[PDB]
Amino acid sequence: LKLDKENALDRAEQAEADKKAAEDRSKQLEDELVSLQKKLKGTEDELDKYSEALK
Amino acid sequence: LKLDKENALDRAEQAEADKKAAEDRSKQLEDELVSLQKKLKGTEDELDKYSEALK
Repeated sequence: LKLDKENALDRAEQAEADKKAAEDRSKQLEDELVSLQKKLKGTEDELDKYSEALK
Repeated sequence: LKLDKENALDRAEQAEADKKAAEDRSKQLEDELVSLQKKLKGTEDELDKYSEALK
């Protein structure tokens, strides 16, 4: 207990460092997902440009 | 005190829970970078199908 505030604070720093790494990945992956979505839509809208040009 | 460890632990435990959540977000986003990349390529493959059908 007595040193657990410290062990848990350091654990929290590490757990936060890891939730942060996971969260930073979430943000980076969020940026990539969005980039892929913009590119997907680039290609989906393009899919329609060709589909429409095709019909 | 037990309360200092409990609070630091709540920070650590919640940070671990947040790591789970952050990891869930980042692993889901990675799965969705795959779904977006896959769907991007779904659309890219289809762009060629329409582009080719178009040409």
